[PDB]
Amino acid sequence: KETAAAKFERQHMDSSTSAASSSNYCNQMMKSRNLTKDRCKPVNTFVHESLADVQAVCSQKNVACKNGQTNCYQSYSTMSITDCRETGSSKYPNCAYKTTQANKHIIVACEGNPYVPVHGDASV
Repeated sequence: KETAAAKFERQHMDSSTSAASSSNYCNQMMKSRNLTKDRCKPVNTFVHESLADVQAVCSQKNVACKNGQTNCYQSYSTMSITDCRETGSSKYPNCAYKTTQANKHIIVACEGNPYVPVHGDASV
């Protein structure tokens, strides 16, 4: 139903904020982006850069994917990101996440025409 590129945007893009300035950021975002509809997605990362900046990574450093694929790319620069990980006292339908803001290089798998991100590899 959802194209891979569209799914990547919904799960990983948050260009409206510069960084997570609250401990409840993940709880709110995971719900908003519909990542806990039928189950709590254990881990997810949101990138605080423009969509153009993230799409541009597909033309940056080509690196191997965690599974051997060769269509992965690492951003030349660090980007503001927020890591969301399910908390211990977390249980669907009441999911709970820990919010970890950081600045790191992202790694994405790209595909298609246009050649865009479709998966977000273990961001450096």
